[PDB]
Amino acid sequence: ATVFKLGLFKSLFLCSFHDITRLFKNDKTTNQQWVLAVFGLAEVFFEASFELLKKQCSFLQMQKRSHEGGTCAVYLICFNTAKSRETVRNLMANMLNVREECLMLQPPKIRGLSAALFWFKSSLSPATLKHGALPEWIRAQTTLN
Amino acid sequence: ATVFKLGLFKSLFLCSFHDITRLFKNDKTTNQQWVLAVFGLAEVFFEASFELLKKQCSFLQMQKRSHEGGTCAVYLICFNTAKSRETVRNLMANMLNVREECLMLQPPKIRGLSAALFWFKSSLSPATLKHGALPEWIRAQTTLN
Amino acid sequence: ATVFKLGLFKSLFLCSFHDITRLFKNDKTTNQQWVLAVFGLAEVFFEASFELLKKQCSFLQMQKRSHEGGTCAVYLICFNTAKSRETVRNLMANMLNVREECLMLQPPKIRGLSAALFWFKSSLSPATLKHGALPEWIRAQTTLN
Amino acid sequence: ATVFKLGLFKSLFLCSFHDITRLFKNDKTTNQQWVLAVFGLAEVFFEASFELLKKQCSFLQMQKRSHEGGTCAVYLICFNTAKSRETVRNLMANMLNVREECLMLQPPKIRGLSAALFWFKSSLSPATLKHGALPEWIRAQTTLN
DNA sequence: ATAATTGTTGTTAACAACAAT
DNA sequence: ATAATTGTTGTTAACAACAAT
Repeated sequence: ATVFKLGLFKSLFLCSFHDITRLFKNDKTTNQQWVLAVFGLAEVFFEASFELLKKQCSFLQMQKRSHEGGTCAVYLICFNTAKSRETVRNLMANMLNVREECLMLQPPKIRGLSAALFWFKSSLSPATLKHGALPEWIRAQTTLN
Repeated sequence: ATVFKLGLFKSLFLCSFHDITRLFKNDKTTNQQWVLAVFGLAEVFFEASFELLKKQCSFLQMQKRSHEGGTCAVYLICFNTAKSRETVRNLMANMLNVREECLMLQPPKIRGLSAALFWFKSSLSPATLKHGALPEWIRAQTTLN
Repeated sequence: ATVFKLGLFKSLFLCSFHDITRLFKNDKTTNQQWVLAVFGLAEVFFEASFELLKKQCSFLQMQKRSHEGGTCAVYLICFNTAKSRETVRNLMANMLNVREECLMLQPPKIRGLSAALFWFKSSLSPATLKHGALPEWIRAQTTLN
Repeated sequence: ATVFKLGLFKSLFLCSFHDITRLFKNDKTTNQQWVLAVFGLAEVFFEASFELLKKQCSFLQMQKRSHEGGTCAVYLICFNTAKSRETVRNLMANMLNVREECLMLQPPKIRGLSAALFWFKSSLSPATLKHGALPEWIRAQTTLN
């Protein structure tokens, strides 16, 4: 089913989900930073999720896009505390009110400019809900050294 | 300040919170049905909680009132599972995004036409959230038999 | 839906379920002795249930009957330990593998000869799985004083 | 007597129990997938457990062998929920109706064609209970890719 | 006076969190 | 050397059990 999640992400964000994240083949592996793509997200929840995640993220950047074929939202989360994909998954599958199957979770791609610019580009749009000091790895890669 | 609540609730709904709830002097005492009074509830979170609770309630009724003195909402919850105030306090605190301090929890006053009518009347405004088969106790005491 | 459970019990056992049990209007009320009518019971489970309940009943009498219109089984359980309808319900809904809705639980009718004879009559058939010393109240009422 | 088990299992299945399970030295360590070796299992309870587990497993495979030396069954369980041996020990003990002593529990040996084939071979006898989508790990290691 | 009703207290699955390689 | 992997340990919903009227 990923085939679709992925395909929809592309047509919606003009780039592969892979392009912005690095792989974690184990669901039990704990991490602080996470990239989340949510399909079929309800406006109200998306709104809530923001206010809610603030309470436990050093940084958080939420973005939602959509059209007739589908709707998707990407989250660049930075939990104050390391979380496994499971934990993150469980937590979010609920906070957002979508079956787990409507989620895509992989740790961000840090070393990579194409990637850094994705987050930077986003942060430029107003619609994007932002909270926190733009992460180190993104600036360090998108600044005139 | 519980008094300032009761008062506010009274001020807002026009009848002591006591007139619709039966005493439970133990936070560890579990029950399926509960009556919730929430104070300072964010518009969004109210809307959210409703869609979210549906996943775990057999019956749910929500009303929210306010004015230039404060905002307060009421819940008549019938959890599919029994839960101690301890639990509901936790669940609803984080769900509504408020301090445990902003919540009043006691099981409904099931036997007593007056109260039983409260929900009836409430179930008459379109600006109210309904869900599930209206409770036997509430139904009986308010229909010609 | 009880209407059916009941109706099926009759056509299957030639008597009302009420005829053999006394009412408990509260599900949280604990009791040792229980009468159970299970609809849609699977042979294998019915068999198992026997062996399983033995481990925790001073007495137990199981009986299963059926036909095209439906199938039903009655249990006269005597838990070594007092159990609420809930507890009993939860326990059995699972041990038997039927939704709760396929259960009927009420404490037996002790003072009553028509009732005593039901259990006695049953215990006379071979098919009936029996375990334990026939309860006091049944003998005391079905013996030549 | 664990040795008498292993031996019996070996005697019964023709290959060390070790050849299909990965070490977990902590009963409190939780996991979704488990391999169960049960000894002295009542015909009925085996049949029952299968229909019963289906309610809580994404994949399940059961085989039961015996001779004039003893009886032993094997389970490849993939619980929808993670469970420590502690838990499964309890759950399966009471479900199969045997002392904790009659159970051997270790997570499967997922990486290793040999073992991976065990289930494959096993999935070739009609006298075996199947349920759900055969596991990625088992599938991969045994199909032309 | 049977039960309806809460107290009140253990036990334990379902998890998060994190040490440790 | 990143993660994949279990240890290992709290916290707490989901309950049974039972005191008490």
